[PDB]
Amino acid sequence: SVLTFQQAIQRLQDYWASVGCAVMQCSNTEVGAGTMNPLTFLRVLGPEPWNVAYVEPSIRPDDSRYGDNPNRLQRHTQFQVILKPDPGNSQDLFLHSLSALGINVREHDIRFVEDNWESPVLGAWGLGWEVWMDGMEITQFTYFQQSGSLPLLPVSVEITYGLERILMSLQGVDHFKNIQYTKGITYGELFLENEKEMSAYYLEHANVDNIQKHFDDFEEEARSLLSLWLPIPAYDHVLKASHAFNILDSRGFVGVTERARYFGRMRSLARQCAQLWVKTRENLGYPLGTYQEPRAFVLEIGTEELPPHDVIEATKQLEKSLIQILEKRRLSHGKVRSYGTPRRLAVVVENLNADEVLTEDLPTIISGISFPKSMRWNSNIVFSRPIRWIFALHGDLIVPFCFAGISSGNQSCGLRNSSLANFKVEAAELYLHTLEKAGILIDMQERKQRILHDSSILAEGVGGDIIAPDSLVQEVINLVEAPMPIIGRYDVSFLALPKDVLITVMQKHQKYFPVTSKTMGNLLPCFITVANGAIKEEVVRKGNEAVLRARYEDAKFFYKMDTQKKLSEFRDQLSSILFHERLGTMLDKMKRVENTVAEVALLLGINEKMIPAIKDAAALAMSDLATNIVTEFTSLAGIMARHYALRDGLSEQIAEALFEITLPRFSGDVFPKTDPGIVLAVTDRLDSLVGLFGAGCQPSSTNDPFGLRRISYGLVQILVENKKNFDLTKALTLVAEEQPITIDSGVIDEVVQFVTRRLEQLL
Amino acid sequence: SVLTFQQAIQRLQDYWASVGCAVMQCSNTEVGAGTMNPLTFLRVLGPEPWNVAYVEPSIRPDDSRYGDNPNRLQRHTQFQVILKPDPGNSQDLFLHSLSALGINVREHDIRFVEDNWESPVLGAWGLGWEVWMDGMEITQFTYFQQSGSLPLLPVSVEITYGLERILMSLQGVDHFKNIQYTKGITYGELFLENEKEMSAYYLEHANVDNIQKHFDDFEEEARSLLSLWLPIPAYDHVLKASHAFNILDSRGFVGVTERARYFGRMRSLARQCAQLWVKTRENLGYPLGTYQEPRAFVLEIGTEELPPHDVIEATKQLEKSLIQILEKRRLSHGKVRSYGTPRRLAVVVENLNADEVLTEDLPTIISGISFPKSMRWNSNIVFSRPIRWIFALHGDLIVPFCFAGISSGNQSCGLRNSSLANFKVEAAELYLHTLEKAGILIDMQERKQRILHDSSILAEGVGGDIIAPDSLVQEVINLVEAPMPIIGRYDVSFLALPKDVLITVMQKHQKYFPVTSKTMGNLLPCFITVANGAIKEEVVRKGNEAVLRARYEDAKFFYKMDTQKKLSEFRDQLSSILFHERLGTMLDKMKRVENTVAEVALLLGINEKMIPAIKDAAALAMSDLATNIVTEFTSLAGIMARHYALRDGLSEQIAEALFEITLPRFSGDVFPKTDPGIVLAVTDRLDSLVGLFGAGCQPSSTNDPFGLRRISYGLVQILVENKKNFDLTKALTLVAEEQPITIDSGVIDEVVQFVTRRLEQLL
Repeated sequence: SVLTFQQAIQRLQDYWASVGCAVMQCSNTEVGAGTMNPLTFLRVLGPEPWNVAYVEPSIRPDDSRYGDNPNRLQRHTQFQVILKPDPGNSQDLFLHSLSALGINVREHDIRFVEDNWESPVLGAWGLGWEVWMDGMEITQFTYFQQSGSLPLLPVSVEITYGLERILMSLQGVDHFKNIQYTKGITYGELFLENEKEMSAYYLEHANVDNIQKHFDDFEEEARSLLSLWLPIPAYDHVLKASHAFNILDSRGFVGVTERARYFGRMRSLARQCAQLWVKTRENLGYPLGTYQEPRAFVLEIGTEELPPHDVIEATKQLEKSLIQILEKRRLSHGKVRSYGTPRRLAVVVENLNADEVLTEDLPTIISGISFPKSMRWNSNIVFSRPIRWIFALHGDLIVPFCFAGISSGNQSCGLRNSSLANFKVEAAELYLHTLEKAGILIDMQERKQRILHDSSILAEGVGGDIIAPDSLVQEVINLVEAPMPIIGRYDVSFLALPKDVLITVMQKHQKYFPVTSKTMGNLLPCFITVANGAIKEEVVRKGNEAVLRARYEDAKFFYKMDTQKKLSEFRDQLSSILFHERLGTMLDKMKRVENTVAEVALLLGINEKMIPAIKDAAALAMSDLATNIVTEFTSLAGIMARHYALRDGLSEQIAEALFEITLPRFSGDVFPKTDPGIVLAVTDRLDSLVGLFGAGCQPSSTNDPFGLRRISYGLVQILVENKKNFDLTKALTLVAEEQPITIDSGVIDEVVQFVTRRLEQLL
Repeated sequence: SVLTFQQAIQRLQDYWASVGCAVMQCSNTEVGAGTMNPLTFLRVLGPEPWNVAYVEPSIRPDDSRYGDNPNRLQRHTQFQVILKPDPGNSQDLFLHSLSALGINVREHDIRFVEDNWESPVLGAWGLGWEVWMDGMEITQFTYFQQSGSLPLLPVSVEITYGLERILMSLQGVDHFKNIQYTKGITYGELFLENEKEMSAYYLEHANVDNIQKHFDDFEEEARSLLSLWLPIPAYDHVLKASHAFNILDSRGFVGVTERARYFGRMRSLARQCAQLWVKTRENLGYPLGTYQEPRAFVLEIGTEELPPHDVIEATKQLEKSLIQILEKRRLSHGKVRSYGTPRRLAVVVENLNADEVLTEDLPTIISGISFPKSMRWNSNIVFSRPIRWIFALHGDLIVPFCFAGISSGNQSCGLRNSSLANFKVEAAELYLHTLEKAGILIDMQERKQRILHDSSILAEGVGGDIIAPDSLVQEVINLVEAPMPIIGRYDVSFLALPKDVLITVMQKHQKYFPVTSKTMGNLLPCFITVANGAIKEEVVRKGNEAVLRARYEDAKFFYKMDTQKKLSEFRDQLSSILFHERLGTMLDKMKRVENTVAEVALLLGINEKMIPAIKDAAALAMSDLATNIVTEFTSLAGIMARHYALRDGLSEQIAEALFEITLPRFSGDVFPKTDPGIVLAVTDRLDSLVGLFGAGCQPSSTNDPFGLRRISYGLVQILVENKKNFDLTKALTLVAEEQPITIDSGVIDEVVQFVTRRLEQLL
């Protein structure tokens, strides 16, 4: 009836062998993830084609909880697939596999949420998605772009299934120890005792001296065999050294600075082995083979799923460039509009008065579109995601041209697994109407008004009101294309927590709509979740309820544990969070701030009687970034410290300053409003500017790296909005007096000029 | 069509999961065999039931040949099944699996040839069979009896499939590098390069200093964690240490004496871990559960396959005891006869004049039978193999009694997979007739005359004559129960080898009948193989031809390799063969013999002019036990040295002495005939007696575990048959004068008394 473990694994190998990939066996050495295997890191290099699929036990010493945490294990199992070169339809096959595994595709809600992979220690990165199945992550999907610092040619697709979580979803369990391996034996009886014993060894009694010795031994031997033109033993030695290093980390004996050195050593080793493998396969002549490659106008690019901000930017740029070139080509036109959704970027130009110029220039226009991150699937053409189809129609006549190996056509595609999986259009004026037939609104905004109206209806259904900040709403708008709101509830005991945990967990991670009582504003045990497509309601409700309860169970343990020590003690661990090498840790930054806050307050004309209180805040600034809460929930910075101090008994204004030391966290964020918070935020930003400008890597494409890009902007907005006079030069000098790095007058002048330029941008 | 690799593995896991065993995965640690896995060595202990099946890559550093030897690899793959407790029909399921794997059962010739397992370093042993499929070993089958020095209760069955050899049999290939993994990728392109690189590492450039270090580290850590009541990490550490030791051995740096010490350390470690695991599971309360348990007279015991000498001894003892107790019970009877075949021990008593005494005494009689080696399947009842059925019939009346959990009945069983797989008997006088209907003869002589007559017919068919020594004939007689001779041939180039290699390889290992030309006595390219049952002829002919060609290819390469360095150079490696700790190596024994042979010859009244020649033989005695020829072919001791000396140019008598230094090799073997050979054999046996009696390990239960008595009996037979006078005391004293171990007069007196007793037994 309901599935087990060994049935799932068997079905996966059968399916993936049936498509064309040869099933192999898991290596006899320990890895942290399947990508580390010598069947993947080595084999994706070179022109030889490569298809393979295998199971792998993944061992992570850092996750030991003695088997009490209901879903975290030190040993899990992954199923890994490598396709090369890109067959051209990997997403068809992945969902077709999910079909063959017993997961019902149309009935469940399948969501491809953006996620880029990265791994410096292998020197690899790629672009792809994380697959959610009704709330839970179940798979990772990726296109490799560079491995061992060598740009891969041709590109390969990597697909990774996580099985314990999948089975926890299908069988409806809440703890790993109840999953059934096979008839009459549950996961517990087989693996719980091994879990306990290995967790004890990983956490307490393992020997570190011998493991340092083994790191030395294996590094030496890897170099030795790399000199002798044998790459397989070299890479094997590398894997042994890496796993020993992880066990080294679990004990807590990894130095705060040592990790960079370890990372450098291991990465250089792996890259050398990759280079040698490539040369060696070159000497052999490549046995496996080689690679070889007026009427309305509607223009649509159809790719796979794009990130939201990419959807917005691409729509704007494409529309503007098309209008421009139409003007330069002296062709008259009517109104021009743009539309977009995660899988399509469309622009409609009405009453266009032409075929030859359109044919000769459309590839140029589409090539002209630029994104921050681009990738190749075949050939050297770049785009955000691989293009699959182009709907380029003038009236009833199709425009022929070539680009990205895809010919323009009259075909489109609708919702996944419906009757309108594909269709065609003969008349341009039917375009927006034909998509009306597929159940997808192609404009933006329509979706926003629909979502908000339906959410209001459903929430009023139980006498509550939704909370809808702008950013959450826009993200949800561009995460779907056919909304369907659903109401759910959860157990009431969780309402005992502080309000911040509840709302932040509901919003930041899962994208659900919290609802407060229409009267008295208290939290209601309700939430609204936006499904996409023709789902069956109770399945989605069950899944999402289970997920929410799991996440709130996590908090309700961490929270009690974090009630035992007083916030005063957590400050000690701020030495474990890195700011910059020359400036020290977060603890050093806080110690610098605490000895400079009083002068900043004096220069701001703040009342002196608040000086003893504000300094008391300075002793506990950011003392939450080392609590288990903000470790799991990043968005709760400061506010949780406010509540802790309230329980700890500190003044409310101390808590408000600890909170507003964060504001603004980003563009558009509300700005600090209490005077101690203003002083703390000013001091923090001044220390950041003085330290980073005095120590280096300052301007990086004006993007963000090291938080200098938008921190600078905030410094001023705070000063302007709060109507407080300030002396920039004196405060900068006073801060530099506290910086451990010597700061000359030239650095101060540069900072003054930079602040002046940023203010000029603001003013 | 014709099978591949992954199809075989997938089909095996499917079949064995369908029967009731849960399929698991290969640990990420390196083993030499699946029995070493912590899923088998640990899990067979205790009363908790256990069924499991998994694949495992087996890594043996000692087998590196750089991929040139057609069937030997450093890395192979085994499929392992563990059943516990004994389900009761493990032999049905194993053949039912070979059926599901695509091997045709009735058409091929399936043979269960005796082979006992042993593994001291784990402290385990068992009893079982090696499965031959038309000439080639393909599977091992075993009942465990004691693991980790703790007598198991209840007993478990272990089945081990070897897959590369199976696939080499089905596809019809001669080298591993052509087996097809999957469509369009052969085994070569995947694994040949890994083979070359790992073979280079295993043989030349690996570091031994670091591996000694790691042995020390892991032994220390295993002790450390054994003290702390965590057995899983302890056993894992043990496995790492053992594999490192094997890589240590491949380089050749294992001392001739050190291996015993390493063996002791590792065995003690494993036993301690097993004991701790047992106590730990005892503390838990056993979650998995607990174990809980006148008319003719024809008496047949039916077990599984028995070894030959066991068949003979059991027939004799059962017949004698039954007749005795019939006499003691004052019951009259006619003629009494015995019959036996590998699966049945039957005794027929004619015209027996009783049911109550037979019922009350038959279990006593059957229990009274003794064997050198016994085992249990359920309960503590012992027998050579587990009993399955007892055919105990008096006339038309069945005799009811209970023993070994099996009730007496009227049922029997015929040839495997025939129409008469089962039948029943109502009339006693039909017994030998009814088996006539099943094709099985039952006399132990009828079979001999049938085999010899048919062999003569077939060999005369091509104008040749068979070679039939007695021992080979009797072994073949009791290896089958329904003979069918088959003629085959082989390639003629192999006739260029010396005659000894050809005949010895054909006889000692495969049990085939060599045929010589009727004229001139030259070897003919023919042989006769005795198939059993209703086989299809050409299948068997193809299989056996391929096997013979493979073995002769191996023989010719080794022969060519050994025909370079002189028979004198090979003497240096005799330090690598161990005789006893206190007496030294084989080289030391040969040096002792060479300095005492002249005095032995003088005491025998041998002509002095032959003294220079005989001593020249003493310089090269057993110079073959270190040549690859006798390393692979044990039965060629001495004779190959004779041929080498002939090629080397030595006198024929020197070679004859080198040959007869071995005679007799066993009971019934011919005795040395030339005087130098007589002197050499006498000197060798005298040195053996003086060394072993002077150093220890007296005749153990009279079975000669190291030699001494069958050895001495050989000495006295040599002295008597050759009509040579001899002085035992003086020769013993002279030999003791050469032994590095101090030998007192008491030792000499004990040896003299022992020789006198053995002569008394002979005379």
